[PDB]
Amino acid sequence: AETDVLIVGAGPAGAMSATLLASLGIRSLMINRWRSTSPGPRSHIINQRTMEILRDIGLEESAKSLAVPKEYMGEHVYATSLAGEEFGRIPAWASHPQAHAEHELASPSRYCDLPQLYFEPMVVSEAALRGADVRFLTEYLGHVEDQDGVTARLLDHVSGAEYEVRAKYIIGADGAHSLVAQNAGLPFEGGSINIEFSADLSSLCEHKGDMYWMFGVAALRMIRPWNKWICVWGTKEEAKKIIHEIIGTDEIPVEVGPISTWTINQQYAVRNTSGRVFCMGDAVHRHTPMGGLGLNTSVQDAYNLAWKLALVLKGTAAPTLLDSYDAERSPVAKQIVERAFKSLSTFPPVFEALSLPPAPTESEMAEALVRLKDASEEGAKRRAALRKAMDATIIGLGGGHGVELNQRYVSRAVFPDGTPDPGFVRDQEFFYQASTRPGAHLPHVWLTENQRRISTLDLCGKGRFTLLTGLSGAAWKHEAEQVSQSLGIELKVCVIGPGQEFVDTYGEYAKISEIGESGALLVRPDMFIAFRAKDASREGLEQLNVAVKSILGR
Amino acid sequence: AETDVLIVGAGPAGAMSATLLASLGIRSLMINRWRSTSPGPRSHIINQRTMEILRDIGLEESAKSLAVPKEYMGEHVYATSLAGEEFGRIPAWASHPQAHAEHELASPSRYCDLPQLYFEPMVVSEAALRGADVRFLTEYLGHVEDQDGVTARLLDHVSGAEYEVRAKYIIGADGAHSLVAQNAGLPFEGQMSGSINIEFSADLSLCEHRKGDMYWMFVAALRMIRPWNKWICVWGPEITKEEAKKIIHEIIGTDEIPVEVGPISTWTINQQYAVRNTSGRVFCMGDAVHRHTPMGGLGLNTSVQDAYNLAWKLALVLKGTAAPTLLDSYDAERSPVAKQIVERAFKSLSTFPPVFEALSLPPAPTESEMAEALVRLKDASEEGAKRRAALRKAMDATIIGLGGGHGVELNQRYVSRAVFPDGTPDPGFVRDQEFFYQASTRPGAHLPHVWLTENQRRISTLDLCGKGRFTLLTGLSGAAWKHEAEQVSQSLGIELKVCVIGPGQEFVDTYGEYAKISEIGESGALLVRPDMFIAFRAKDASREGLEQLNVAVKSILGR
Amino acid sequence: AETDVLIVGAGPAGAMSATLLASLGIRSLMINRWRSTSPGPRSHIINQRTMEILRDIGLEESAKSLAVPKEYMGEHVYATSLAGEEFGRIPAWASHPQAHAEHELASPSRYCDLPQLYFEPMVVSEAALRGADVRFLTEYLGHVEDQDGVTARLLDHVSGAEYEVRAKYIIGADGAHSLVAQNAGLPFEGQMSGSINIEFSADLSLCEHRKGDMYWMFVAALRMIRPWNKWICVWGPEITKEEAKKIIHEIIGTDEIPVEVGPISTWTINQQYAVRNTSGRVFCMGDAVHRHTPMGGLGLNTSVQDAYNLAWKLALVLKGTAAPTLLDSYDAERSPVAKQIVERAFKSLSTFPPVFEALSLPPAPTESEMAEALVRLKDASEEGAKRRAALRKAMDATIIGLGGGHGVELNQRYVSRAVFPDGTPDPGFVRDQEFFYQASTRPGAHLPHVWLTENQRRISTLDLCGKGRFTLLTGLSGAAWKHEAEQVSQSLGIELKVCVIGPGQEFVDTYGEYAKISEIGESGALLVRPDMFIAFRAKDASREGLEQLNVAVKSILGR
Ligand SMILES: Cc1cc2nc3c(=O)[nH]c(=O)nc-3n(C[C@H](O)[C@@H](O)[C@H](O)COP(=O)(O)OP(=O)(O)OC[C@H]3O[C@@H](n4cnc5c(N)ncnc54)[C@H](O)[C@@H]3O)c2cc1C
Ligand SMILES: Cc1cc2nc3c(=O)[nH]c(=O)nc-3n(C[C@H](O)[C@@H](O)[C@H](O)COP(=O)(O)OP(=O)(O)OC[C@H]3O[C@@H](n4cnc5c(N)ncnc54)[C@H](O)[C@@H]3O)c2cc1C
Ligand SMILES: Cc1cc2nc3c(=O)[nH]c(=O)nc-3n(C[C@H](O)[C@@H](O)[C@H](O)COP(=O)(O)OP(=O)(O)OC[C@H]3O[C@@H](n4cnc5c(N)ncnc54)[C@H](O)[C@@H]3O)c2cc1C
Ligand SMILES: Oc1ccccc1-c1ccccc1
Ligand SMILES: Oc1ccccc1-c1ccccc1
Ligand SMILES: Oc1ccccc1-c1ccccc1
Repeated sequence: AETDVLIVGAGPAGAMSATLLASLGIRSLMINRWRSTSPGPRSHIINQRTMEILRDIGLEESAKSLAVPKEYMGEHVYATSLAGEEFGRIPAWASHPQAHAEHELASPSRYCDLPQLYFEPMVVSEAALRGADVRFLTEYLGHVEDQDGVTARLLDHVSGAEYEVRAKYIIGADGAHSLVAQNAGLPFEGGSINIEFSADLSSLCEHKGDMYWMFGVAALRMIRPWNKWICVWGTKEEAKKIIHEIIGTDEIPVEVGPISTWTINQQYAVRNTSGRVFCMGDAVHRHTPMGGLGLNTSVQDAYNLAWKLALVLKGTAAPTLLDSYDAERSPVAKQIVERAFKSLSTFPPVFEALSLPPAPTESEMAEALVRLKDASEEGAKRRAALRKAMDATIIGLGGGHGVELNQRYVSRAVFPDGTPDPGFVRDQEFFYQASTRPGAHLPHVWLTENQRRISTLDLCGKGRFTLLTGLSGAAWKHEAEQVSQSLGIELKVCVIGPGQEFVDTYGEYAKISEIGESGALLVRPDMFIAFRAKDASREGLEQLNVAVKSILGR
Repeated sequence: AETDVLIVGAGPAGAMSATLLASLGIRSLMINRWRSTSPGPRSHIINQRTMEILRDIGLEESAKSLAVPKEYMGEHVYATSLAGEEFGRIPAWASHPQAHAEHELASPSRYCDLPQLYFEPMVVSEAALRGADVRFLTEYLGHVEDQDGVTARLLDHVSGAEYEVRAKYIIGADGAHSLVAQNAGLPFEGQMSGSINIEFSADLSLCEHRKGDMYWMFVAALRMIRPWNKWICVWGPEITKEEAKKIIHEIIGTDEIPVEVGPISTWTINQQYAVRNTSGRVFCMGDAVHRHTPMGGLGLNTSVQDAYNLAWKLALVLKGTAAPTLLDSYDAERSPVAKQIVERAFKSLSTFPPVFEALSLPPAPTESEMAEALVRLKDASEEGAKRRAALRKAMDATIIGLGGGHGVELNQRYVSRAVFPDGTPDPGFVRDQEFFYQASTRPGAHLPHVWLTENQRRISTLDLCGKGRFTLLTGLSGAAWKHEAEQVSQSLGIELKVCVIGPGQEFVDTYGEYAKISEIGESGALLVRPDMFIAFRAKDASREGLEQLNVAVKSILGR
Repeated sequence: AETDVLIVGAGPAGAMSATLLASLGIRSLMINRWRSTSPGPRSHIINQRTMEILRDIGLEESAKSLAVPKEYMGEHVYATSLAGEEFGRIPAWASHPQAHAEHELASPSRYCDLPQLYFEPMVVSEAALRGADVRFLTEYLGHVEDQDGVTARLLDHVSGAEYEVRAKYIIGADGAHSLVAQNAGLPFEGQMSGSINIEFSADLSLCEHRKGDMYWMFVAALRMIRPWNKWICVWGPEITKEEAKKIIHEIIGTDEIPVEVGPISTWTINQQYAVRNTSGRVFCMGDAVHRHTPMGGLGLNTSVQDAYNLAWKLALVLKGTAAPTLLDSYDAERSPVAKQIVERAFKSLSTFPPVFEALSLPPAPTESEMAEALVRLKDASEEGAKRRAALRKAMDATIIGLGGGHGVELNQRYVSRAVFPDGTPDPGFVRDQEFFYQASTRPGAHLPHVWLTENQRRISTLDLCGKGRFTLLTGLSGAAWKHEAEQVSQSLGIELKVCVIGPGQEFVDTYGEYAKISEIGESGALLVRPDMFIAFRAKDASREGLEQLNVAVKSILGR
């Protein structure tokens, strides 16, 4: 066999990599050891970044069709059991009107709930459709790197045959026990039971959290509303009884599905790249599910890498473009492993406000409910203490908008404009802050195209660089054309303004851009700003060719 | 003829007064000179306070059934003409996601567009159903007041007969040229210009991919009556005939959608407010006491709130439960609102000339001058850039009269004998008090909205209150409020419902939002008037706290 | 006081008459004894004919905004109690897919549930807006007729004054005990029993996974007012107090949903129809001429159609465009409908005893007897099977009064001087004329509905017609109808709009459904009255065809 990129693994990271590469016209072979996509719902929270990426590749509408929308995700309930009485509720997944505003303003996309069970075949199929070779029941065994490429040994679980594939690059998207990361010698620094069942819980959810949390803490998570379910906590037909005491009524017929377990050794790779091997997804960040960062960061790893491999494979970028994958994504790996872990400590204070031990008996828990309804000033302090504790759990339940969106890249693939880092006005984990400084994601605002709403993001992406400016920045069109033909790279210029293809109909682009109208923003295929000019002066214009060459390593 | 309250006028203020008075079991006769409710769409923006009032009396659902919802009000377009090129668009009626958040947080209710044409009969019919006598084609001619009541002379435009009505009180809800205000001798201030309104019908392809309450042409307005067949053009005694059809054509920018030229009507305004709204047994409300520009859509809404302020007070006085001095609080609380909206509606006018100024245009531009301004606007120079920025800045500043004024709509601050001060100073406003609502539980402020639950289903704090009575809100540790309330209730012969909000209770602070908004400990209490204003606040359930309730209620009632 | 038409009554018939008369530019005074529109929900089923009439006068959209739609009316449940076990369910209000097809094909409009409580003010307000004078708290006492008009004596319940009105005509729309019918000396026939109605409020979990207009308990009815908070219980001068709350409880089958016992009202019916509806200058309509059971919901609907039949006729006569003999056609066309619905509503009653009979029950079963019938119903024997089949057969037969009667609702067949016979025999009905609508374009039948297009957007044949005037429909090869129509129109001084339906025309037979329904060649013509009835039909555009139009119109107008 032979291919440009061997992608080991067909999870979210591998499948997205395959899809992106196949789109840019790069030959890839994506393999998977197992028969199918993941049989479990597993990760389910899709954040705005992943939806933006789906939007870019044309899959957002299908995703939205299958996904449960944001407004059926917000009603988070803390209770003894679902049919029982509830401690109280928190506005999960940005369902508070203020959080919702902040959500809406940050992206054209929105949170939704789309279990991996469904996300995966949607991306695996799109990858093969766009031109990726996809091969399941095929196991990566090892590889040898020379400085011309790589030779991997594969075991075929259908024919029993063992064969070699010659590639230029590997992508290790092979999950939390990546043999690819092990063979690349990547340095790393820094459990639960799931039960799928089926029961009509419509009556006791009609009147719309994405999750029910029962205090040992047991999560009742919506798979499909509201007939397919999953219980998760920190087994035989007893699992039925486990689903009965968590529902707090054995009155609904329950259909006990598959029972699995999930163990996690929380670590991140300090480096994600070794020679021609690039690792991504769970392979470089293993962590708790708090905040639902896993799948989303993994897909974003793929989006960062694919266009860079394509430019290098095409000879348009020097191979040093690829150094920026480690530079930009490794800090995200460490960040999310640390954040997901930190969120765990938001939970003991809930038990403590109850005046409970880590493991409460049934008499101890019923006693805490009593103390909670106590008409004394001490009862009041108790109710306030409980509320304060529950509120603090939001950081892992949709509160973490800043973590999700505030990527700040520093690398050779980002050309500094000379401004200092403005930092963040408010807490950078809770709150997204838009920035057009190179290294930040292009901000979303609405423009119009034929008086119909279009995002700044929809002007960009599609595997190419895009330059955004205004009418007084007309010279950018010519300058980008000279740079484009000399460097042999596509540079799409959009001049936003009255009477143009795209129009700053609400004035929001002028508002968000941070530069004069004649300034320009150069946006990477992955939606990150890589160059910013403040005006269309001679010196401003001349710097474009310098920045693009620099980004390309030429 | 004999009644307790003669209501002169069946517009929004009169009709709401009749409905509330009837719901409170007060006999009223509401009259109207004309044969019907108002033929024209007229006022159409229904703000959250009016919707709350509709919510309280059970008309909010029917109101929403008929009204156009907030999400179809947001695209205001500034353009040369409808089918022409836009200057740009503003996120009117709190349609910006941030403005929307602030909107949603403030009230269980929402902006909608409901023309008077439909609002009026909905309230007039409810008033008659609830027990009010309603008599149209009946004209108030005058009255004489004595110590015990008032005798008005009426002219019946059906029988030609002239007859008298004996009433204890007269409501002057008779509009911008109130004869009742004139006869009561109300002083008016702030006297410091008309508009023509053309209805037409046309299926307007071009007002869909936006969805907006209005289109402004540079100044003509193309406002929505029904989306999007019905239509009305407005601009600043004038005749006009069939060229009005032409006048519709060049404001639509094309003449190939058939249009049906409906009724043509003028509206003149002599901007003024009454500095006092009450004289003896005469109370004036609505346009009768505040005459102003339509900017901000404050008219109808403030008028309905005038009625909501007065009705429960008249009912208590007529029932002998409150002394007649309770009615003094109507002028104290509503007159400042009257002056406020007249001044605000006027001020919003001066936000439009800078738009012409940014375009380097005269107040009255020809079609060459305007076509030139459009060219200059697409100029690829730094001076073109400055112009585009200047235009945007000007257009943005118009938002204050087009949904920006949330603060104006909601930040009522009452000081009177019907509000018992709790001893705290006025915290004032953190942000601009015209643009931004600030919730407050200090006496004199409207009860803040948050969501509670009742059987795990969401209910507003507002839904715990109102219904023509006083309500006291507290938490579990404030249990003593129930008994204290009962003693005060039986002794003063006044209804006072206590809600203990908490776990295992009828109403539950499920989101913790009540503890967060209340500004007091759980054992504290808020006393809410029938009109949803807080009239008393205790910080805890101490003896001194508890004993003050009776004092406050007696004080509010004037007893 | 002086008017053209004095309308006695402001119920559905009177209000619709006032609205139509005002739309036709006829001066009317509509009076009502009481202070408001009807406080009770009362009639609530709005059939397609009433919706068509609302469509014609532009109120269908607001009607639909308020009404519950057909898809939420279909699950009728027969049960012991609400929270108890069902006997079974019928596909009420044409909810069976076949019945739904037949429903949809018949009309552009659809069944909805709109309580009188809301229908009435919507029409009363429209009548006043369109130009009618409306005067409530005003009581008709009597009248004397002479050659030139009528003088009625009125009592004003506001002023106490008694006064006279001079009118050319009096409409008796004054309900089931019409004093106007009594004074006109109308004969009544078919004299060959009351019901109590209890309003209450409760959130009823159990009426959701079905979605039905009513619940029948074995006989009590639990009918929907609003889905599903509002409620009303109905069963066959009686007092009742708080046990009515208990009476609600055992009909709900549980006592753990809070309920709020509203107003309690009785309804007695003396079943009769007027054999004639007109005497001199007096015309009676609505309950005044047909008093009957609610089975089938025919009352309000037939009453509104009475008004629709009469109004355009009065307008032509008052304008001098038609001779007064045109009004003779009101009795000829509407009296048979009156007798028909009284007999049908009554007949539907006898469909309920077989239900008790299939259950081997007495007319009045105890709770042991009923519990035994439920046991027998689950018996695993062939005799149990026969019982289950017998129950189903009985329940199915009740559909005729619960939406089965499409034929009754729509198959009006007019014979009078206001319908010009075309010489064809009566084709009669292929299927049962009570159950099934049969479309017909023969003179005397309602214009059939099919979809055409106008700018490729769907429009009903009905939407081409109505609006207070005559309309002529034809196709391209019938072009000569336009000129012929114009000559007849100018000579008789009557408006007559011609629509040429075809390719490239204003209205297009896009689906070929007009050619399919018309029963005539393309060059043929249908003349449609303002009330949507076909009054003339020509088979082609021959000379003899064309010349007959003038003859028909003169004949219809009595000239
Ligand atoms: C069992 C389980 C349950 C989870 N539940 C949750 C949850 O509830 N909430 C949450 O937020 N996250 C959850 N996660 C984490 C989540 O699934 C993501 O972190 C994400 O799936 C990681 O994507 P990858 O695309 O990086 O990993 P993977 O989805 O694990 O994909 C790795 C792929 O490589 C394949 N592979 C591995 N080794 C080889 C080999 N030698 N040769 C060929 N193919 C190979 C695997 O078959 C697989 O297809 C769960 C993960 C697991 C494993
Ligand atoms: C033509 C027109 C267009 C308008 N357009 C807008 C708009 O676009 N936006 C906006 O915000 N506001 C608009 N308004 C103003 C708006 O309708 C409100 O200010 C509001 O209706 C005032 O309520 P009232 O209830 O205070 O006044 P009114 O609605 O005017 O009611 C007064 C009532 O008293 C009756 N009456 C008066 N004198 C007597 C008497 N002597 N005897 C018996 N009855 C009497 C009147 O007939 C009427 O029923 C418009 C007003 C008019 C007239
Ligand atoms: C309590 C009740 C319950 C009903 N429930 C149902 C039901 O469930 N289903 C159903 O199909 N039908 C029901 N009906 C009957 C139904 O309301 C219709 O038959 C219809 O309203 C009759 O229309 P009208 O317009 O013909 O009669 P009405 O609606 O009765 O109108 C008559 C009008 O004339 C007025 N009037 C009478 N006498 C005088 C006078 N001397 N002077 C001035 N005004 C006068 C009356 O006040 C009223 O305004 C019910 C009727 C009643 C009374
Ligand atoms: O599934 C999740 C999504 C976001 C945040 C936390 C979780 C989760 C955390 C622990 C067990 C089950 C689910
Ligand atoms: O109808 C309006 C609502 C809010 C603000 C302004 C207007 C308006 C103001 C002047 C002319 C037409 C409409
Ligand atoms: O309200 C109805 C509508 C259609 C058919 C019958 C009824 C009815 C008949 C008797 C008592 C209650 C309701």
